[PDB]
Amino acid sequence: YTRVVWCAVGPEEQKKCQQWSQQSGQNVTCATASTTDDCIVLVLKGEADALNLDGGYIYTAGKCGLVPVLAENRKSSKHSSLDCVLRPTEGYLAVAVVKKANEGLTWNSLKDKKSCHTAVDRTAGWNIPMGLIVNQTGSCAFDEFFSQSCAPGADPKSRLCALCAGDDQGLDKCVPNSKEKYYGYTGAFRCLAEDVGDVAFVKNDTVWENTNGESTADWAKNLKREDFRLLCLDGTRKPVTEAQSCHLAVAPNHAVVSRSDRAAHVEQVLLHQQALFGKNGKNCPDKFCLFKSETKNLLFNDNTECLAKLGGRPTYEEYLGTEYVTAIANLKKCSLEACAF
Ligand SMILES: CCCCCCCCCCC[C@@H](O)CC(=O)N[C@H]1[C@@H](OP(=O)(O)O)O[C@H](CO)[C@@H](O)[C@@H]1OC(=O)C[C@H](O)CCCCCCCCCCC
Ligand SMILES: *[C@@H]1O[C@H](CO)[C@@H](O[C@@H]2O[C@H](CO)[C@@H](O[C@@H]3O[C@H](CO)[C@@H](O)[C@H](O)[C@@H]3O)[C@H](O)[C@H]2NC(C)=O)[C@H](O)[C@H]1NC(C)=O
Ligand SMILES: *[C@@H]1O[C@H](CO)[C@@H](O[C@@H]2O[C@H](CO)[C@@H](O)[C@H](O)[C@H]2NC(C)=O)[C@H](O)[C@H]1NC(C)=O
Ligand SMILES: *[C@@H]1O[C@H](CO)[C@@H](O)[C@H](O)[C@H]1NC(C)=O
Ligand SMILES: [Fe+3]
Ligand SMILES: [Zn+2]
Ligand SMILES: [Zn+2]
Repeated sequence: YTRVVWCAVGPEEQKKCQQWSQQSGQNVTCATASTTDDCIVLVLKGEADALNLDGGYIYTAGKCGLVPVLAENRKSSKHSSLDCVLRPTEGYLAVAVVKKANEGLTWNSLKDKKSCHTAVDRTAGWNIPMGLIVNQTGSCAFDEFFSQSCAPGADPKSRLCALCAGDDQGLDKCVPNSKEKYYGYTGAFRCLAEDVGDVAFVKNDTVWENTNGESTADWAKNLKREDFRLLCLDGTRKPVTEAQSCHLAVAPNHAVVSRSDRAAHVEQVLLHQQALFGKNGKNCPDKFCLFKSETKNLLFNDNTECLAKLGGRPTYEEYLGTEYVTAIANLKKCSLEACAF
């Protein structure tokens, strides 16, 4: 009865999920959809139990009644006493990244430039940067700010998708799943690396994890951190080592969400699954590692140490934080208290 149906977004996550299922002895099975929004709908219908989501999607899911269950917790340095599962999350740093060689480009000269976003509706790749831009320009025409962009999830024929590349066949251009070459943290950063875009809206960790040999992938294996710069809100440019004083915002960690009535069961199963396939899991790396997918961040971000319990049994609003929730609310007024489905 404690069989948990995970929802994989796209064929690559589906593949990983199938392996997880096999190894879990069917304690976890898989449902697959083409987009995160579609997965959310599968959960709402009760045809899937849960999935890990970025804060922007948590907002969508929460408005529809879904709740936070456990949050991704990466490596920390503070509070090192507590066990990962009980350690409070620290959130991640949303940043705007450019090539150092692209001299003179600052936060204040982004207009008409080319941009790379993780996907529409995501925290670092969309909600934070576009919310800030809309705000500063006093215009809801965020589709006319950048000359061209790759913002997975937007209209494929629009300029917001002009830079997306689709899959190895050139198909699925701009789809919001790993099939799109420039999808997600890694895809958006690659979009910048290959100079397809002038700026990439990702998180701090993405830059470090795909530079100086941290990634063996063909497009990243030869990337050096010193060739990149972060754009601070005061118009200055800083080395990627100064993210703490040069970010667009602190984002709430991605987290697992499920229907309220399945929360308890999903939590129980996951806590047990990571004991087996997590960071120091009994069967990882020997049999299967839930938090690995060769930098592709499938199902979970690859830098996840463990899924941690949430203190205070927070509502989706409490988990995201009132400020972030309000920021999203305001941005969405551009394109009010009900489920978008
Ligand atoms: C522009 C950027 C500026 C920089 C800002 C810096 C902050 C960014 C961090 C992300 C924000 C988010 O984490 C805030 C948050 O979560 N707040 C708690 C709070 O909600 P608010 O809406 O913010 O009032 O109030 C709620 C109650 O009043 C409380 O529940 C909320 O949520 C939490 O605190 C959730 C937990 O912290 C989840 C993490 C695990 C911590 C506990 C350890 C586990 C042990 C539990 C054992 C059962
Ligand atoms: C874009 O600009 C809008 C408009 O200012 C921002 O929304 C505003 O956000 C602030 C801060 O979150 C809200 O202020 C208040 O917060 C305090 C708690 O500190 C609370 O006590 C007050 O009641 C109030 O909510 C302000 O209300 C809110 N304005 C509106 C109309 O909701 C938004 O944050 C900006 N977006 C980004 C990404 O910065
Ligand atoms: C930005 O993210 C990077 C990558 O996650 C962080 O670098 C890691 O820092 C941790 C300690 O916090 C070390 O355990 C790792 O060795 C680092 N990884 C790499 C590849 O360098 C960095 O600390 C983060 N910076 C900020 C400001 O949060
Ligand atoms: C599957 O879940 C059952 C239920 O308790 C548990 O006994 C078993 O150890 C689990 N097996 C795996 C490999 O997940
Ligand atoms: Fe995110
Ligand atoms: Zn800050
Ligand atoms: Zn509460």
